[PDB]
Amino acid sequence: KETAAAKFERQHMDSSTSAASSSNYCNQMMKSRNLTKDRCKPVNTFVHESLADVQAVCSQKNVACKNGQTNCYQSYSTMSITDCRETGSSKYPNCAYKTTQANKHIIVACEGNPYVPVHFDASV
Repeated sequence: KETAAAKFERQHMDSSTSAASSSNYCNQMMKSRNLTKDRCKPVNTFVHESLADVQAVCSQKNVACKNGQTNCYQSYSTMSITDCRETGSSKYPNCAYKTTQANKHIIVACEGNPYVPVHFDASV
């Protein structure tokens, strides 16, 4: 089993690039981060900022999560992100994704000591 913090890093962190490198970025990343193993994860966002900057969001703007939880936080600044979503021709195990680059605020749920992100809620 993964820790919640480690699962967040695997699913959502990509500090190795400033932005998605091509239209094939999501197909490659969803596969290599093991999000196409048991099924095609339908939707997933990657954040192209340092781990430190993303972890810092847990000390920023406290807001509600979409489900009503009170431990969500919105980044004060916008961040480079890539949205990955399954597209029409996608059929497990042949997963297919649309890559959309953007620059916006991220909202994450935080837990633990240290208090770190454990869920990606949305971007604004």
